[PDB]
Amino acid sequence: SMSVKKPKRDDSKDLALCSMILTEMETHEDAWPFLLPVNLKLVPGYKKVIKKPMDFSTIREKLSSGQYPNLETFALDVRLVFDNCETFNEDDSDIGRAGHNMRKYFEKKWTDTFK
Repeated sequence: SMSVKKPKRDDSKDLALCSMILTEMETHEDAWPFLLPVNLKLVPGYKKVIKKPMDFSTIREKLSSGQYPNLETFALDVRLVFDNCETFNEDDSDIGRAGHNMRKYFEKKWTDTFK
């Protein structure tokens, strides 16, 4: 509350560490469905159904340009990529499986880096 603060958690490396995680997600072999924005002209249904499209390239640009206020807003956009993927893709599809694998991969790096 006013003039009463918990001890300061060191956040000065969060930017570099989120960039490293994002690099690792970018270079994973199952990243291919997620590297670029879904082409809303060419993929029927996507525009209407997925209210907030997100992809690794968009996260990378947001990261590079100071559009994440803190590490949690970064994790929200990563998770949004996977939540969108589950909304639109059957679990038993290559892209559906890619999404589950990438989410697992991300969540472990997140825990090992920050928890």
